[PDB]
Amino acid sequence: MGVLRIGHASLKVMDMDAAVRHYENVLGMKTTMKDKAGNVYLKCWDEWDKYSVILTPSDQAGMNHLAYKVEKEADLEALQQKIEAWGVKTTMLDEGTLPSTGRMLQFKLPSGHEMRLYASKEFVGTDVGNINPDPWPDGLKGAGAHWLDHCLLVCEMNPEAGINTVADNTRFVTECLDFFLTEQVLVGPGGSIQATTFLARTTTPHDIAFVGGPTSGLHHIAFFLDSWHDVLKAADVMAKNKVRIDVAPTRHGITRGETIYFFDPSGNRNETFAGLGYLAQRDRPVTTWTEDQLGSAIFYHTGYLEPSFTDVYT
Amino acid sequence: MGVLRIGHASLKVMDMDAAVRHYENVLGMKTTMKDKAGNVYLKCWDEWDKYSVILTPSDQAGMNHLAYKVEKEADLEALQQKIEAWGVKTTMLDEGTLPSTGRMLQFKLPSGHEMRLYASKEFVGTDVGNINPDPWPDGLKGAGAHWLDHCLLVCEMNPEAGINTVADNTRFVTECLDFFLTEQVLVGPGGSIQATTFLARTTTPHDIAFVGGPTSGLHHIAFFLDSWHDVLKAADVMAKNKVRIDVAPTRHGITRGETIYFFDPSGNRNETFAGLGYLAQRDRPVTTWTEDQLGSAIFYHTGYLEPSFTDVYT
Amino acid sequence: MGVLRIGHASLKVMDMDAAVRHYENVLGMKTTMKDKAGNVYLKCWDEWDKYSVILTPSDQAGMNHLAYKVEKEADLEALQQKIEAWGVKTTMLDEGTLPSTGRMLQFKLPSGHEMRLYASKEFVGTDVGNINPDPWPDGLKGAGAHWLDHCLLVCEMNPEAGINTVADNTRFVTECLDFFLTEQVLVGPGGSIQATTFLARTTTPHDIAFVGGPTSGLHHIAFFLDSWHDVLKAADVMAKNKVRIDVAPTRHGITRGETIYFFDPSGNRNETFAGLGYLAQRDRPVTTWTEDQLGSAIFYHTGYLEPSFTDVYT
Amino acid sequence: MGVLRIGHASLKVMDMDAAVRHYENVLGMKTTMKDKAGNVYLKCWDEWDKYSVILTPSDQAGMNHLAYKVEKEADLEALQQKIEAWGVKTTMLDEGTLPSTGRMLQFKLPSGHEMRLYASKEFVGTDVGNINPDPWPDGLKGAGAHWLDHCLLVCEMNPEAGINTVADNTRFVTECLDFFLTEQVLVGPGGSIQATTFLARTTTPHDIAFVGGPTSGLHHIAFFLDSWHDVLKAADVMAKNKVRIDVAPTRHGITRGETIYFFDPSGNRNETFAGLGYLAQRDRPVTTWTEDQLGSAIFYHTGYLEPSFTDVYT
Ligand SMILES: Oc1cccc(F)c1O
Ligand SMILES: Oc1cccc(F)c1O
Ligand SMILES: Oc1cccc(F)c1O
Ligand SMILES: Oc1cccc(F)c1O
Ligand SMILES: [Ca+2]
Ligand SMILES: [Ca+2]
Ligand SMILES: [Ca+2]
Ligand SMILES: [Ca+2]
Ligand SMILES: [Fe+3]
Ligand SMILES: [Fe+3]
Ligand SMILES: [Fe+3]
Ligand SMILES: [Fe+3]
Repeated sequence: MGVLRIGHASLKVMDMDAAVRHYENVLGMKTTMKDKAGNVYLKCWDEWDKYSVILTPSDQAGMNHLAYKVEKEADLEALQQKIEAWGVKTTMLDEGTLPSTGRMLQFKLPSGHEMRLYASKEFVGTDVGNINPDPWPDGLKGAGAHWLDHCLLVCEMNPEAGINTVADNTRFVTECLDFFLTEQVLVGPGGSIQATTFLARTTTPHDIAFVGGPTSGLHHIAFFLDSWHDVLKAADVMAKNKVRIDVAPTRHGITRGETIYFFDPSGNRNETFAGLGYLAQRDRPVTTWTEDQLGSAIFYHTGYLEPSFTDVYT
Repeated sequence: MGVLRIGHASLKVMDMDAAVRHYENVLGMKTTMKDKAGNVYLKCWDEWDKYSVILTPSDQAGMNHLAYKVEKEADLEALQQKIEAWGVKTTMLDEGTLPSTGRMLQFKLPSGHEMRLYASKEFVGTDVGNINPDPWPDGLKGAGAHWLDHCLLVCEMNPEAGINTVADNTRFVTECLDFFLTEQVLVGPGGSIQATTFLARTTTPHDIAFVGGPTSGLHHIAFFLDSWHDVLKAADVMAKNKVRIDVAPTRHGITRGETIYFFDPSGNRNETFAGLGYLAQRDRPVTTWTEDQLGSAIFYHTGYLEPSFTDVYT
Repeated sequence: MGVLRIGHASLKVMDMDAAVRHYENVLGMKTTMKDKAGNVYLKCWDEWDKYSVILTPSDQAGMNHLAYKVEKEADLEALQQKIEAWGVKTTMLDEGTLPSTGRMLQFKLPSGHEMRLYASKEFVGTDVGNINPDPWPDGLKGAGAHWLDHCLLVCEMNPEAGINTVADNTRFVTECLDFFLTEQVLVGPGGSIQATTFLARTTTPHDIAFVGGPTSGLHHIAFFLDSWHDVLKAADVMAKNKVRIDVAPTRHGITRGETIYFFDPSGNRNETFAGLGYLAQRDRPVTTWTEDQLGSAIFYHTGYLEPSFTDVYT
Repeated sequence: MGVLRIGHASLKVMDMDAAVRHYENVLGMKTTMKDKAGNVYLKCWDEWDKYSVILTPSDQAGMNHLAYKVEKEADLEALQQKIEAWGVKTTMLDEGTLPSTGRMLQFKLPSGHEMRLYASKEFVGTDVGNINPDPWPDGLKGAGAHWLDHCLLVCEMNPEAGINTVADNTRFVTECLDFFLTEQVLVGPGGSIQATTFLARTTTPHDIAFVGGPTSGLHHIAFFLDSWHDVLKAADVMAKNKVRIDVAPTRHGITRGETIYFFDPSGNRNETFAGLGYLAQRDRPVTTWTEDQLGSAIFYHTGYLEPSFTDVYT
């Protein structure tokens, strides 16, 4: 029972044509529908559900909500009960609130982000099929992202005022949603303050992550690539499409995953993440990164925490 | 609750010095202990428990038993109860039956293989540590296998006599151990016979697998590599060590994982498996491979099922 | 002055539609013209001359001739003079003998193969251009071969009758065409017999190569890929196109280049060759491979000389 | 006849212990001798001559001279004659001027750099040998650089005063040393000014290169790696050794080679260069990069010419 994986992310964009162009041509996603309000829904080739990205017209960037898929419909009642015993109030949006989407349990994380849980979303299949499938499909576009992998949320954090919603979110998704902590960044005196946490339901290093900030927001959504080579191809694609790069190809110290940071035309940050890294396990020790090695935890090859990683988000 | 991953495999070898030489120099494992009976225990660099491979002196090759680790000690009683309601009789070997190993629930699969479940094994840590760790350790040897990944068991199968322990094992580990089926090979009239199944507890394509055969036995144990490049390095290592190759570097149609098959000095087959392949999920459709494409399911690049894959095992 | 590189290879095929389909879809070549006799001319994306492959209608497989490009027109007279002082008779086919091709110096190697040298061939450019070019072009097809890299010729060899045209060809292209020997396979008593030689004009390990055989013929023509990863992609392409594989992805001991052997629909062997391997240099020692390690020289990962490598050619 | 490749580079360092530590541990070179004046000589594993790097004690960074190897001793007289007809005065340092080094023709490039040509240097062999060699050697250290690949020299350039030693060096090495131009960066009105040129004697994209600057100096020396994957490993090595990175892993638009820029402990810039890129050929069109795309020519993935690439050198 419980949460399976990240289901979709709903983003604000200011130019729909340019944004759809970006997620199709750069990341290789496909548009699957547009609702009557102008929202556009896209999926990756190696996902089987209708969509993992919602683009909504807006006058600003940022995130509307984040959705995770659960195994069965009955999980929603059980998780709703645990969430409310913890002190978080929930609502249940019914079927068709979002097109091709079943009912959704809705609530706010302690950091203030809206999170939804759904059990049912329209099946459409991967672009390779499930009867004698090819390992990859022809006509793949751009970086050819496999699937939406995880989301890093900036969480309001003010330790000298007793506010650390990174810690509160971490406690919340572990106790209520039964995520387990895989890696953490410890700052403050003797590493007494959790400033960044990575948590999983799958056996990958992270399906959700939180990083401290002056306010709450969206750091990035991430898409999976197979290998370091695909990261090279993806970087070649971003050059051909005049994409604005945040961080050039390098490796994360945390998770060991090779990565590129870049921006969509509205300013939301995207990541192409390469490799499993390691098999996340509930009996595995939590990987701890300390403040003196804070740079290598994010950008391992340089040990230099970019000013853009910690200052720029939507 | 429940099974986490494959825990260890206990193999028969006829030359201990040569076998230990093989798993250390070719796969990069490290010997962690030798018990009073001459059994040798080895682990991979990216595992944190004491051992994943047991080598036992013998006059033949083959497998003694297969062990999977569960999340907590109380899972053993719960799983024991389910297993026995299904019709399989169990025993509980207590702590220290194997050195550095907690109590073990022991039973036979329908195919006749001995399977054990344990919750407790001595922690020793990975060779990179868990405080500001490097992505890989210096002094890595041979192919530098990350961890024991899965095991493919040959299962007695005689359809015209009503015997298919591949199907019986598949039903057993799903109903009792709550594995889920990720991929299957269908043969016989219209694909009405399961001849090969791949099943998971992690979100990787397989942690156990069964393939039909005239008798039951061990097809191979497999070790994880990161990338296709590491497969090249591993093949270079096998050449330097005069390893007997079964199948040269290629890709599996099933799981999409890139692979090499080769033999230890006693004849047991090993595999170096590269890549995640895809994120296995309980809501993902089961990938079905048919008999006409049976060759591409195992050796995707040639479409040629090696006579050694289906005739040679221990 | 002198020879620059391999220029084109003219092959016999029995099904033109199927053969053109193969070189376009599998190797990623493009048809550039068809002459009035039905011959088809193809080039690779990273070549700038009109064509590197000629397909000619026939009732059998094999090679018509092999062509190398020289730096300037005046080289043809100088090389003609050296060739004839050596004892080989030459002719000069004038402009337009082949479409879009300048005059050609024609002669037979000691092994009997027809070889041509040309200075002039119509320029058409690479598919990426030469003003701010991309590293690779969009719409790349199949394996996306960069260029025709080299050709291995089977050369009549009967040592107990005093016939070794591998040695005679090797002496010929070194003394007359100023190739230099990079690697050799030595067989017979104490390695006293040259059975395979690799020779270069570029600073790559080989632009031409000779291997002994009961008769003279074509072993394969080869196309360059960048990386080991591209070899994986190429093998994936061959599976999608139901290509007949000779040797699955592995590494050559000679040259260190990673490779795949496979067949066109008429039976001619092709190779996708990955990597520089090393910088070939006139002051570099000749790499010598001995008969006991003859298997590793060709298929390094297995040490097993395929019966098809030494029995099957056209 | 003529120049074969870059032979060695002699660098100034301020801390010999730290510098030798860097070239051994980070790049994987080996110290082969130290002369009576404290100069240290190192080679790469895939070079066969005694050394390719000289470290000389100094109170500053920078380059002493640059040396290229020629095919035969008689080339030195012929090249000396051409060089002096051009207007450059030469001297001939005799055998043993440098240890294990034959006589050297010495002269200044128009940009003022000292250049030497030698025909003879002590042979010691590669670390894999030349009889049935492995593709790579065991005990490889750090990034495992194959060989010193090329050198980029900053050349005094003041167009509004009629000074462009990039153009003068380019004309010099082409007319006198018979290099050929492979790629150029064109700036100024309509691209009328050569600001960067890449020139070859091998069939690789460059063995020497010049870039304009306010003064003349050393931009970097470069070492060859096989693949994009080795660039990842090299970046992992630099992190483990706390190396100061200039540019994180990315691809060059020019040459198509994947690259990392970083510094030795004295401030000299090094590069780990991956891949052939393309086969450089005397009949290949010169790749032209324009000023509007000047950023992509150096750092292709971002299109952002680092301020450090054009401001920092020794
Ligand atoms: O995906 C990530 C893995 C490790 C560290 C990060 F900041 C990431 O975004
Ligand atoms: O690990 C494997 C994945 C797919 C097919 C197989 F036969 C395997 O051993
Ligand atoms: O391209 C080749 C390199 C080494 C050995 C061979 F047989 C080849 O075809
Ligand atoms: O090695 C190089 C290739 C292309 C451009 C550069 F700046 C280089 O250093
Ligand atoms: Ca994940
Ligand atoms: Ca697994
Ligand atoms: Ca070549
Ligand atoms: Ca070069
Ligand atoms: Fe991320
Ligand atoms: Fe396997
Ligand atoms: Fe070849
Ligand atoms: Fe460079």
